[PDB]
Amino acid sequence: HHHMILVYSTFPNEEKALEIGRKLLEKRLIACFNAFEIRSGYWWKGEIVQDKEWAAIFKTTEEKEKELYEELRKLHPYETPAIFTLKVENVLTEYMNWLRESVL
Amino acid sequence: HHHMILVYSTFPNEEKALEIGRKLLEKRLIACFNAFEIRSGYWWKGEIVQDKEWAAIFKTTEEKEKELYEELRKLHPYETPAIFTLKVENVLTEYMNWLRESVL
Amino acid sequence: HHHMILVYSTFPNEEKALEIGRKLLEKRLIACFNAFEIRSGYWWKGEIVQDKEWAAIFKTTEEKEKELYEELRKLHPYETPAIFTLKVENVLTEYMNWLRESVL
Repeated sequence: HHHMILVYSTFPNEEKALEIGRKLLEKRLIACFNAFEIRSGYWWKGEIVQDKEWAAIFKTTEEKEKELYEELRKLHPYETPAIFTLKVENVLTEYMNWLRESVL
Repeated sequence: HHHMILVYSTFPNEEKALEIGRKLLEKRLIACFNAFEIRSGYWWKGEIVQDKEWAAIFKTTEEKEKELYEELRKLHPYETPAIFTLKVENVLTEYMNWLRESVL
Repeated sequence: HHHMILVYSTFPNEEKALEIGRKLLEKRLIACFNAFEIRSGYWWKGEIVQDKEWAAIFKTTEEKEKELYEELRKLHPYETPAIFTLKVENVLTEYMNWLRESVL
């Protein structure tokens, strides 16, 4: 009975990404984050902009999804941040056990 | 009623990845891209090769999926590019609203 | 009839990530890997730690999933590695054909 989720967001810089990751570990809402640098593009005020951001995947259980969204929402510098959940199909047994323990 | 998708592809270099991202924003087929550098490996002509590429995730709505595949297909330098769609489970409400508006 | 999967893991460094990718191509258990550098955070022995790792996505068919997990399990330096599978929804036809051929 795997119950893992993967939530993705982006952040304006490395420091903010890692700061939020750490706060989310402190609040036991995720078991792990993986962050990396990205280049981004989107419309902003009628122009296509290029930006430099940090992305993060947050690994946690379904049970924590609500609390995680609401905490990321409160911590997020962006007025409308990208926060979304990918579907996980299977997970190594030992790893799922460790995930669950890490967010209890 | 979330209707977001995530499409992934890889590109031979940073410039091509960003160039295509921008063209896809211009054609309103995606709301956002996030690109990053990757190392890759695969079989090519009977050998295992290591390569250096740029990956991109393209965020858009289901409604745009067909047009997006066909546009990436036409723009893609690779004869057989990796283009595939990940399933998104949930999405922050404000963000889904902005996604939809960005591709209208 | 797409039958592609995406399996994710993390590794202590670039060399190990690429070494395992290559061994997995040699054993024909994946068609392709894409690896990239990440910063990570998790609990370890009662503290929140920051780490520097390499992530990899491994692209393959459903048919190879079992063999892939068991091979990554045997090769993985971590005692409890993150190994999990994302659900793929659609895939470019030509690309799915190449995936299948690459792991036969």
